[PDB]
Amino acid sequence: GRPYKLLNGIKLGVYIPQEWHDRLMEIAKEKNLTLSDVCRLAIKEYLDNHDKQKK
Amino acid sequence: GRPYKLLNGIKLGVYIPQEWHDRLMEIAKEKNLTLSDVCRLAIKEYLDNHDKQKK
Repeated sequence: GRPYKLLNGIKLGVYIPQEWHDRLMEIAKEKNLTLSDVCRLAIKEYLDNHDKQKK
Repeated sequence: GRPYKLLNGIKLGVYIPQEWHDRLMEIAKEKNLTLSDVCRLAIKEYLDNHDKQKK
């Protein structure tokens, strides 16, 4: 079931500075999220911010 | 040299829908980047639009 399309989860390997992982995860504890979630949330607002059409 | 800390590179795996893989990676062709880069870069964007300490 759901072999393709409706999986909506593909893997990307990111590498960021120590101080980046550090502060992001700190805020992530406040939000009960992981930095991975925040990164995902980042491009989400990145799209909405850099494009107002949102197709 | 640079045993720890000063390697400044931690490994984080993010998981996002193929919807974003379609749009973002196509832009990633034009920009010659990976979505991993874009997600990270969007965090710096996410920070700057919310917080103006720019830390």
